[PDB]
Amino acid sequence: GFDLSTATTLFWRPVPVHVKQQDREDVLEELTFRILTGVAKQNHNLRILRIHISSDSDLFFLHTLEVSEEDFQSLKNDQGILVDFASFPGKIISLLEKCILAQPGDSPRFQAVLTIRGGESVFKIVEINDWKQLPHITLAFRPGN
Amino acid sequence: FDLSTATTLFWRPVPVHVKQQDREDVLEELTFRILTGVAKQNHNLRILRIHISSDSDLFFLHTLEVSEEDFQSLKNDQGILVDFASFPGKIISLLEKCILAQPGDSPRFQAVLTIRGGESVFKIVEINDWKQLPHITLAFRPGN
Repeated sequence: GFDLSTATTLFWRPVPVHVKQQDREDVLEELTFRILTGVAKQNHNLRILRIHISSDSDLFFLHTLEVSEEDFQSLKNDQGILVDFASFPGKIISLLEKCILAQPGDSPRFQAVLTIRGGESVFKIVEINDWKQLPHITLAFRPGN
Repeated sequence: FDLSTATTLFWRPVPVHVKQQDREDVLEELTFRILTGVAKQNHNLRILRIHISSDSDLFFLHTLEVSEEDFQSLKNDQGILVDFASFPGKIISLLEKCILAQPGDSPRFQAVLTIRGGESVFKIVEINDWKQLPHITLAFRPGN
């Protein structure tokens, strides 16, 4: 992807995720999330947000999202995001924490979901209330690093 | 839609943020009517009808009809967990939250009607510190 210089890791923690895939059992497992911000020198110092999902018991379980400042403009509209690119990672971190802290008896309840598909996977954090699954964020990840 | 087998569940004004093209966002009271009934041609076919109108503009008119079969795709796309019979009740609950909303609320519930080419998309969103959480999104056609 982007060669990040001055890259800074903002978040590096395990998160409980409901991993869904067609034809397979749903598995609830801890996945490692790393959120990095950086400047792409090969691309006129564009700011990049990188999120990497990995498993410490499967070296081939690898999912990566990269969002540049330019990618964010479309993301912001599609997802109804109201803050700027700089403030976006903090909001994601807050959502991940709600998933980490979620208890089985919660109402409403937050959960992280990763649906694995062909050459792509969709990560979402949803708030489940009495009558629907309310999506707080939906993000597309590509396989690998 | 059969105007005889129909039952009106809700018929009152609601504050709505109307977004149109080439005009400034307007906050105005629009009248919402929610009806349940059956199709004229097929009595076994249950339908939900929503009508939006203005008490000041005789021509501001938007109508939605959702059949029970249409609900299945709607249900999947929007992650709705209740059945067709229970759906209108949830919409009414959301409208009520929009009615009771105060400008300083956090989060704030608001109803939004976006008009495009004269056709529209209605939604109720919950607005927090960083995004609009869509509780429902519905497409309306001009007229009655």
